[PDB]
Amino acid sequence: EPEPQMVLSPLTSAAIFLVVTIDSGGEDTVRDLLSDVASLERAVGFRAQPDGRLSCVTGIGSEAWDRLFSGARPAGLHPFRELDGPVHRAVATPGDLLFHIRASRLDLCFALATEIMGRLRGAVTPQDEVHGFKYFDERDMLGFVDGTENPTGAAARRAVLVGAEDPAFAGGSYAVVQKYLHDIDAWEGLSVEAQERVIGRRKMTDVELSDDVKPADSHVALTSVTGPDGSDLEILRDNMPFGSVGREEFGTYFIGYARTPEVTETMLERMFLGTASAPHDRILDFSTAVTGSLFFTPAADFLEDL
Amino acid sequence: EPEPQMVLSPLTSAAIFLVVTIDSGGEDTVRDLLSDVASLERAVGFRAQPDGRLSCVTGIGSEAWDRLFSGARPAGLHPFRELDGPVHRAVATPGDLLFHIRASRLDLCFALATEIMGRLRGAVTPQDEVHGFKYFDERDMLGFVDGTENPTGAAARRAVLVGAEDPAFAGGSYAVVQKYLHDIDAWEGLSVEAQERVIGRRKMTDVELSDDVKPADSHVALTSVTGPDGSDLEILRDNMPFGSVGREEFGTYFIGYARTPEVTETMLERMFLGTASAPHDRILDFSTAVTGSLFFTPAADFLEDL
Amino acid sequence: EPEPQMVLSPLTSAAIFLVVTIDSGGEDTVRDLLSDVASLERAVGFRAQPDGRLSCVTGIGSEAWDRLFSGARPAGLHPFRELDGPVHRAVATPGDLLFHIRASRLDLCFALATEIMGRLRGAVTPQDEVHGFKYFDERDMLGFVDGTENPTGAAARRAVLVGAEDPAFAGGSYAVVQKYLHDIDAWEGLSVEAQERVIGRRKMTDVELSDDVKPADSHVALTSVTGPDGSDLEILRDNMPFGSVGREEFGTYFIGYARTPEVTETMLERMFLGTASAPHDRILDFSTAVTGSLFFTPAADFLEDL
Amino acid sequence: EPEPQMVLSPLTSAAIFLVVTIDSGGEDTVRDLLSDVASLERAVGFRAQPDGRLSCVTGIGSEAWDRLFSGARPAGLHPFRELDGPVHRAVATPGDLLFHIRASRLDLCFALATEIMGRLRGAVTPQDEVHGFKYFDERDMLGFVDGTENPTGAAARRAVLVGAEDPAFAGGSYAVVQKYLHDIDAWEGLSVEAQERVIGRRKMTDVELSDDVKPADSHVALTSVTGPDGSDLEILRDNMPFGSVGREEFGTYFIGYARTPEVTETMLERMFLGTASAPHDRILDFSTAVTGSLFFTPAADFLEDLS
Amino acid sequence: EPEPQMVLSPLTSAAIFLVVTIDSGGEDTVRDLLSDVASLERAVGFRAQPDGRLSCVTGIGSEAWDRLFSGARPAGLHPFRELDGPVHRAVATPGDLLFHIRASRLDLCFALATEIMGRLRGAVTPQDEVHGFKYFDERDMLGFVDGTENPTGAAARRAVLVGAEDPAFAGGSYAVVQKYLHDIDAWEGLSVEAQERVIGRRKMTDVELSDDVKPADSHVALTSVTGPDGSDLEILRDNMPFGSVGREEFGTYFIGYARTPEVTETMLERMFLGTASAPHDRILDFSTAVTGSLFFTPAADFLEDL
Amino acid sequence: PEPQMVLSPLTSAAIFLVVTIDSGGEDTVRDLLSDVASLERAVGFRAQPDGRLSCVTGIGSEAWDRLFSGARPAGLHPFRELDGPVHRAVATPGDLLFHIRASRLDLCFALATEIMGRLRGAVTPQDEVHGFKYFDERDMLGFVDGTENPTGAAARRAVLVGAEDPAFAGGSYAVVQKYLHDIDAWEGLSVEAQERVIGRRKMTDVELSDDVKPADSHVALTSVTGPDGSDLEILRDNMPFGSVGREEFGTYFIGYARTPEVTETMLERMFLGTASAPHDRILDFSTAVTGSLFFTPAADFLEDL
Ligand code: HEM
Ligand code: HEM
Ligand code: HEM
Ligand code: HEM
Repeated sequence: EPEPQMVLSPLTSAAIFLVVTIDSGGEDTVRDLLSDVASLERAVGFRAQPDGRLSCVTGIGSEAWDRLFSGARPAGLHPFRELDGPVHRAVATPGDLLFHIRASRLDLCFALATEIMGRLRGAVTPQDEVHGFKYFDERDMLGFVDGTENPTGAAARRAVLVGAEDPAFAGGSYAVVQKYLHDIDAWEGLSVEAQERVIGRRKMTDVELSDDVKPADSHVALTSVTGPDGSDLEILRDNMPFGSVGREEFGTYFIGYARTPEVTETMLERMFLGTASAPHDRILDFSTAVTGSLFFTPAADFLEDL
Repeated sequence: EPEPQMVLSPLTSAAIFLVVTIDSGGEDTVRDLLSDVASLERAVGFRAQPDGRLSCVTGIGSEAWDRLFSGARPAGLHPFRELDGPVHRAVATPGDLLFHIRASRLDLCFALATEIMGRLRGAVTPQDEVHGFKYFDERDMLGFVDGTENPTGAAARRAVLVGAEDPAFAGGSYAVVQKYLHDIDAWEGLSVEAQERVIGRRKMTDVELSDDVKPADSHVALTSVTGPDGSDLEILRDNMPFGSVGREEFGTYFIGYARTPEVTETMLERMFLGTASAPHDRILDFSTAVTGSLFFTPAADFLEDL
Repeated sequence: EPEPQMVLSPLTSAAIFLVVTIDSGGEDTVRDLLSDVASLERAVGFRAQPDGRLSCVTGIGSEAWDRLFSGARPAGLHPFRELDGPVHRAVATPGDLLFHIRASRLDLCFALATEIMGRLRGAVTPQDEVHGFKYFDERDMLGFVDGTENPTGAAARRAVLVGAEDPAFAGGSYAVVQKYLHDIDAWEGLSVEAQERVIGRRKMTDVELSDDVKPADSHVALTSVTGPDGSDLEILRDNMPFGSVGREEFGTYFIGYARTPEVTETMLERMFLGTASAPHDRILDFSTAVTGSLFFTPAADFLEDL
Repeated sequence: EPEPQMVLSPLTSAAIFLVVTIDSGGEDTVRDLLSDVASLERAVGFRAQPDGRLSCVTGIGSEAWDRLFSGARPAGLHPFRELDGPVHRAVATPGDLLFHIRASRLDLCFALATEIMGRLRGAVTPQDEVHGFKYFDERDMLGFVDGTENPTGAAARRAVLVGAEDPAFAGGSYAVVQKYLHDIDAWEGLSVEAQERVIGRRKMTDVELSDDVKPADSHVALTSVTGPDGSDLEILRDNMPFGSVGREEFGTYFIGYARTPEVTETMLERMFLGTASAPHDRILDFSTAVTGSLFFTPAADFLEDLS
Repeated sequence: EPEPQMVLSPLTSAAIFLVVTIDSGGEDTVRDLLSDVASLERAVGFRAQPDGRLSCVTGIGSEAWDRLFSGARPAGLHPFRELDGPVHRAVATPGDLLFHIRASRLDLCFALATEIMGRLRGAVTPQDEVHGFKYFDERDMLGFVDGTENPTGAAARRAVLVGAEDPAFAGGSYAVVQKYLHDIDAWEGLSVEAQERVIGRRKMTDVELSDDVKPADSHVALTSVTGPDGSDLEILRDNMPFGSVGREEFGTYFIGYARTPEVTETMLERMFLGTASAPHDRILDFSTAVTGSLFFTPAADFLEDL
Repeated sequence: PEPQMVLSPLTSAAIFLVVTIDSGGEDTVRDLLSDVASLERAVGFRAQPDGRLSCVTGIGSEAWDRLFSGARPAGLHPFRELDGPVHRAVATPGDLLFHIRASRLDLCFALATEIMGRLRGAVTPQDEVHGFKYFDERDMLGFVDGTENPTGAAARRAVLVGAEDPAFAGGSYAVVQKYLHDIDAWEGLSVEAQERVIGRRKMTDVELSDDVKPADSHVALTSVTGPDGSDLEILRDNMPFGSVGREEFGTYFIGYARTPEVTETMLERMFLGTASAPHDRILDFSTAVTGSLFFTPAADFLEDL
């Protein structure tokens, strides 16, 4: 049984997202860190167990994988596909490595980030750094409960982890990241009932709208994908609010894990390109993607044996 | 009799520091907010009780006071005095309003900050915004325990709150803010023993160094001041670590409360200018001040009666 | 000097409200319990200290007072004044003794109520029993945050505690209770915005509506009362949700404490009978009062010295 | 691989038990809700994770099963059997649906119960609604620690979940419910030592009485049952205290889960009908059963795959 | 106003009792420590806040006082008075210094003890060291809730703190320590009903026996002292269970704080010598005192100003 | 089979109880062993939320022959005394081990009282240690202790006996050692020197890089690779203990392993050294005063007895 990384972690209150590119000649330094990352996570985390719940998930990009490793590639590993929709665009931005650091405390995240980046000084260039925070009762920046319909247990494992379809990379996963900025002024201009029609759920109670009320262009409608056998195709999401009040930045940092990127990409396509029934996802009228990257997060045992 | 602001608050793990200048013609919008700031604190904070622990302390600058309030000034209110030492400099930077927001969770701080800043939009320009976090066991970015010798109870009340010396402003207090950036590379180049001689306390156990071992240019020695009376002059500090791993910013946000700014100014002079036996505070060899402002934090009832 | 009961208690998540009438010839049994009530509280409470936060407030009705005691009475102690509005009616129902039992857990409330009723058995007839519970983020059954504008600290003390206006009963207070049942079906028929106009505050954020938007017949407008001297007249409220799903019973148990009943009664009159601007309180269109009683809660020392 | 309901729940300090009968012509509305119950649980409970620990276990009665479904029946599903002993009797009362709602706080229980009943209005009639609360030291209303000898971990899973003996309903369980009211006057009239002889355990320390001093008519003795092979027969119990002080109601709401009702029913028999060495369970001298119903609690996927 | 030591502390679950005598020529070392004890408390306690709840109360005996300090003595300071009763004896044992260390965790206590004894090494001889632990439900070694009738708030302050009757030592207190060893075998041979008659309270529910049911030789009866004033004479107690399973030692470490030792001494006389109504305290038939010492615990600033 | 609570969540308090069985006290002991699990529940259940009470019961090699008939655990033998050039690992008598853990010491004590109450007059106590962990998981030497313990499935394969000895599957081997520290000598060292002794940074608990990590550091000598090339792991639960009056500052070491071979190898490397290292530098500040090996059977084994 291959040990996965802490993809299927419990709910945490704080996150740091770290996206870097690998400078030329930096390959060796990166490789050294990769084999040490698990022990660094344990070194920082153990001090404050068991309420710390510190984890780090390391992701490697498509272009970077070719620079770092020879031999087999994960079947689904490719650069993020840019989506030029009629109205909305899903941009692809550079990213070689992803560090998805989560804890119940921000300091634990920052300490681990410090350690990781300290080792990576002069080998990487930082592309993006986001410090996320749980907002109230699991609500996002739009004021809706965010995470409700995430799969749990065996359903989560089946949706997230690579299996026998790519046996060399079993216990791995695929992560899609996008940084979204919200137009809060426009959003708070809508009535609650109008916002509900945008999301597809009720605001306070988080009850899903009935199928006869739920618009075809609501976020919930478009991100609902049925598979070839009638089964729901699921992803695991850990959206984190971030922001700066002075610069008027109110954002959602989207991260979605799946066993194949094709599930996540189908959702993206429906959202940005639209379908026959829906011009595009209404949430995009209040949200702008400013980054977009795809990573493969290998099994933990892959990282150690380098 | 006069009800003070929550200067003497319980220990909080998160904080937002918000410094703004008042734009020309923005005075009425500011005055309006100041009368509602307490009810915004309750509106955001109440639903998170009792462990939310949300509080906001509002401070007003010297120049800002004259623009806003026609009437008597607090006796100790003046612009931050710039200190130009032989080696180190304490800069004075713009700042009309200070919002010191604390809570057990960052989201509480962010929500209130949004509300305040939403009301002030178009009337203020942001000068500084810092998101602070408690780091492990009350440690600062230098890895030392921070806040040990803070006064408590009545001793704290007596050292912080304006009394009969300025009866029109009883229940008020004076806040000095400075944003410090650390040279962590140089700092981690010192042995622990050398670091302890810089601070004046043991690193791990936080036990004060013996009188005959403690250096004169150590932080503890230079920030220890006895008044003409013979008793210790004390301030209330709530230093918060902050920073960004990508941009390699590791900082301390200093805020000190005192019933008269004279106390805080004496400490600063001792630090930056030095004494007979000490050129300057050794902590300054590893810390650069980038901001510097002084604010009067009125009694709560002063703010409500506008 | 006179020690009050735990009227100004921290916020608790559980409550038991117990209203009984004294049976003929039951006066002696009642007096014995009253002298012992404080010690029963300690006996039950201490086991679960310090997070138990168990307290009991004992109130005595007007008619009950004249049966139990001789000599001087509290100045404002009268039976509940029935209000006959054109539309809405505030009923008065029998109640001699009030037991207001609060704790962070229901078991502590139940164990104390059991000890009290065990000692009173054969002397009292139960009129009303309500088991109350905190509902989410301090929300009531209407979905609004309840308790935001309660006075705190010294302001709460001045609003609640009898002082020099009635020196023989200093440290006492007056409690008004009303059991309200809500018409949830009608309530949920309104949009959120329409509900906000009924209450006078924003639903999710609990921000008070601007004065130029807040309707004259909103709950907040009608319960805001100023005295001749311009100061706000305040009560301490500790409403608790209750109900049963099978009976479609969704209620608010109202309890308001004030130094004089005149304050509570004024608010109650503006709600039920209306003003020049407003016919009645809109909240009553969705709330029916089914009980109504007034009690005096004496100083703790009055109860002991008996 | 079967996905069970949250029968094996962590320790929770609040519960709502809701027992309803299905009105004539209410089958379709009930069918729709059963399909949505897990999503209603998430809607209410997610916002209060992880400390909320909100779960709902849905049970279906024997008579109700035939009205709702057309396929196979669970092997051990039948109406609650009345036990008519010489002194004490275990009554059978009506119940088509059971909602066993648990959380760390009552508010989450009440919210979910509101959502469920909101959808079922005009299709069902409530028979029983009990709001349970944790009482101090995991004690019941008799003042004894309650739940000490519950199976845990793997032993619990084996005693509770249906397996290959009924493969189509694997992941399911059987729930027996009884509402007991206590005679607290008579009970507190006993000495502690005398109460300990009734239960079979020490009151304050909760240590089990030795085999030599433990009476044959004690609760622990009569509810201890060995199989033919000699292994202990176990049930999972999550009794909740409840009551009203003014009405003098001091109660234990009993709920027992087992992979087969035979186990639970054997215990009931020994309690009410007695043995050769014991007339009846001594606890019944201070406890009256006021309700009695049997339900099958299906695997969660059975409820989902109902459209 | 003088600052007292943390004699009135929110009760904790762990304690170390440390009693030492001062060796020849050890006065100087002791004086050095006493002036540092408060800062040692913060050094060990601060970074563990707010959960640690670490405090140290330092007591000084009658003989020790005259070796350490010149000038006035506390009015009530004298050696522990031996009580040679007809059946039971209250022994006196040597002790110059008392350290009463409390926290929520034993490790916090041990760390402070280590620091104190580290500084006192070679100047003192240890007489007693006790590691104390409360049961989860505030029960003592006898299985009874212990601490129920301790005074709280202002009543506690008035009973424990030295006031105007001895103005120079205001804010001080008197501590009496006794280590008791229990005969558990004998105690557990009693039925609960019999044990209740020994104590004077119900075992399970901690309800006090009624006045006419409570035996006169019960613990609660004999330790209930009414002064010529008419009001109750109270002490603050913090009994801590201790023991060794292997050595069959099951003990209660008694410590009682009062503004004058006469209060404690009167109760102690009643327990050991009895009254006209009762031969002795019934608890003593199951409890043997093996140590006895009296200490003055001065105000914090008294120690600081050395 | 059902294992004992060897794989426990982290607890801040512990009592270690080591006793020998007096002559003729075998039957009394057997009776306890069958009830010990139910005593654990009895004391623990009422505090079930946060109690985290558990008891691990171990039996020594000599005691096993006295108590049982027939099959012995393959790896069960008396603790090997190691007499090194400088440092000595002593063997001390021990028949039964009670490893009791909880979030609070009162719970440990309550259980310990029940067990010893029934064992009274049948056993002699050899050792009784009341353990407390520092709030930041630090040991008596001021270093974070437990960082590199295996978790999850890795911990199961390292600790629990499996198919290699099927009759005793679910069992484990515990080695206990009571260490007393020379604190004065320890606090004489600089932080940097202390780090060279341990093999990890003191504050941040980051392992020293392989270029700087000394060969005689604790982490170096206790890092063992088997023939497979895989790392040989044990589960440790070191507890600080002591007395400020007696100047006792100690670590009570306990190590669980699938086979005692792994623990004994680490122990050899520490006391006897390698080619690169004379001995473990931690021993220059730590003296072993007890040493005993026990087999901790599956819970079922004790029940059906
Ligand atoms: C613009 C930023 C976004 C926000 C604020 C957002 C917020 C939400 C909210 C409030 C829900 C409903 C509650 C829940 O189940 O979590 C939801 C559902 C969901 N979102 Fe998003 N979302 C965002 C972007 C995305 C993206 C980019 C994807 C994938 C490409 C995605 C996939 C989903 C899925 C699969 C669901 C569950 C739908 C279902 O009920 O089956 N979201 N999101
Ligand atoms: C460069 C950023 C600074 C850092 C990292 C820092 C850190 C510390 C530390 C570690 C201590 C010892 C522990 C404690 O008692 O809190 C301390 C003490 C103190 N600091 Fe600072 N400090 C800084 C700047 C300042 C400034 C600007 C002032 C006032 C002008 C100040 C005033 C004090 C005082 C009064 C004490 C207590 C000294 C005593 O009486 O023992 N510090 N600081
Ligand atoms: C009248 C209400 C009842 C009360 C107050 C009650 C209370 C208790 C108590 C205090 C215990 C001992 C502690 C424990 O292990 O939980 C216990 C044990 C038990 N009860 Fe009950 N009980 C009741 C009814 C029932 C019923 C109706 C059944 C089954 C049909 C049952 C089955 C059991 C079982 C199986 C045990 C464990 C016995 C053992 O193996 O040690 N109880 N009960
Ligand atoms: C042998 C060790 C002792 C034990 C186990 C013990 C235990 C108890 C218990 C269970 C109570 C009742 C609950 C409470 O209010 O705390 C109590 C009350 C009390 N004890 Fe003790 N006690 C001991 C020694 C002492 C001594 C030596 C004194 C006096 C010097 C003392 C003074 C008191 C007082 C004043 C009360 C409160 C009486 C009242 O209800 O007003 N105790 N003790």
